[PDB]
Amino acid sequence: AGELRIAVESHTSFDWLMPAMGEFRPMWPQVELDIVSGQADPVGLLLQHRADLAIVSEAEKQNGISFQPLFAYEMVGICAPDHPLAAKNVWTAEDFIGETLITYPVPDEMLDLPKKILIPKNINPPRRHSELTIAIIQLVASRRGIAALPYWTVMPYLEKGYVVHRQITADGLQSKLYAAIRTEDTDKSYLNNFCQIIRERGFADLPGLSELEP
Amino acid sequence: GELRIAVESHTSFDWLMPAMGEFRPMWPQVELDIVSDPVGLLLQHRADLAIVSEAEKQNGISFQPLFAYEMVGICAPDHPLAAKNVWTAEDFIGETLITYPVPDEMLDLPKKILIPKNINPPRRHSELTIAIIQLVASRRGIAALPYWTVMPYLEKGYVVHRQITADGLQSKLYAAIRTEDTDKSYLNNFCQIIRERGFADLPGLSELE
Repeated sequence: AGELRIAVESHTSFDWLMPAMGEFRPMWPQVELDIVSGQADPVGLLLQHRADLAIVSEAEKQNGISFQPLFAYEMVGICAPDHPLAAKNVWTAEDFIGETLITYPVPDEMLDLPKKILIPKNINPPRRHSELTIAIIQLVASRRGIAALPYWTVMPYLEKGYVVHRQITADGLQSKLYAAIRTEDTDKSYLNNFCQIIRERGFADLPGLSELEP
Repeated sequence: GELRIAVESHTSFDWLMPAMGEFRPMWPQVELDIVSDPVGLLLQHRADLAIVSEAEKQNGISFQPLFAYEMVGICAPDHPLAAKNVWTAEDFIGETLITYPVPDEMLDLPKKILIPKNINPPRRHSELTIAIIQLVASRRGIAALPYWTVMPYLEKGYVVHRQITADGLQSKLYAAIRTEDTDKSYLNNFCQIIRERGFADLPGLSELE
């Protein structure tokens, strides 16, 4: 029936994207599954015919791409309990100044905090890169810097007293997740079926999730 | 003082992170950090403790044993390697090898098995174990990971685990520090937490000497 090469914007998506692939496989034994890793702009890989489905944080309208809504969630600021930012209930863009920002090794274009908060306010703190969330949590806990991760990701580490979560902006920082595919592939049943599994699994297994329209 | 941790394998983080969580309240004065050979960074005064897969044996470095565990070969249940109970170096030929994006020097399978036998299969890189398991399950290639790491993915029926070599592939883990710092109580205390946590939370672990 075809092939499914998945392109993914955020490292956090893997946590829920991996069991979804596990559910998909037996249902579609003919579809050749793959993850495009070993980079860059996932919508760009769709256009280059390098990926068949892309998990993105924005549905920025463009020719030859159809965007399907998945879910929305809150981005929470994290610091050690003994960090001066724990005292502040609602963080601001300016609170990130003078602090080391711990993020995944990806550019600001693919990160909701610098993109929506820091960049428009002319804020560029020194960066620190880590591929693992597990590693970001202990860097933050050891007072090596602060970070911004989804509420559901942070959730199990709050229960251990490693870090304290905080609201970013009075309005609140929110991530909107979409699954993007080429217009030509909108006739493919398995691609719509993979998006169905994602929404089913997400809402059932992840806390603090909200529906979003196209 | 200060504790800047240097780590050789991506797998160590799974057990190294809760150990840091246990350490912190006991030593509030010790400044913790993770750096990015780990033994080389100790000598350059860039790291204060290094988690390594081999204890050989240089001036100004003291090696403390942590634990040893088995490296198991993983493949999809339908893969032709599932049929083989004990894999050999030669079984890796013609197969795509899925590893962490690190050179063969820091990987026990190519280092101890593949390289000495003149075996170099096409590589595939992934930072996440979660991602390696689904690539293997989707028949994108085969992998070699610790038994404890693979353990939760075996019940789910994604992959099957097999023995590498008749002898068996084993990883020996050590915590390395500078000889000067062997008087520091917190460094020995961090190694104590690692061993305590490891033997209690991880299956298929054995003591080193």
